[PDB]
Order: sequence, then C-alpha cells, then structure tokens
Amino acid sequence: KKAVINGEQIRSISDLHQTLKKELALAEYYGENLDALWDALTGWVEYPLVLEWRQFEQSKQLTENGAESVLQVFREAKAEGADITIILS
Repeated sequence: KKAVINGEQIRSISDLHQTLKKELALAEYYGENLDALWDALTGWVEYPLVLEWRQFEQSKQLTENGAESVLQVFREAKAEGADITIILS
C-alpha cells in the first residue's frame, strides 16, 4: 500500500531495487533489474500503491541517473492504468 524510499541513503541502482524489494514486499527471488520491476508491477504488487520517494535528486546523483529509469517503470505502469501515486520529495 505504502512504499518509502529515502533517496539520501541510496548508493547505487541495486540499492534501489533492494529497497523496493523490501518496501513493496517483492518476491524472494525478485530479479533487481528494470524488467523484473515491470513484471513485479504487472503480476505481484497489490494496488492501490503509494510510492513516496524522498530526496529524489540525491538518489539521482548517486545512481548516475539510474533512479530516473526505475521511476520510468512506475510511470509506465501508471500510464497503462495501474493505480499508483508517486510522491517526489
């Protein structure tokens, strides 16, 4: 229902995936890559979903903009109709 990312604590793309793994209660063998993220959104996660992403710009610098691609996956599921709310602090 509610997943939180403290971007200040992010140090890489995998950190993001593993945080997401914990915050969204993803599958034990979740793949930690952009494709696994799409698959978990379409066939694992329960909606309504609120994803609060704090200090987004900081996580952006610390992942060589990788956070932007992870964010695109959520926006894509949203464009396709998924009930997701993203809060970018």
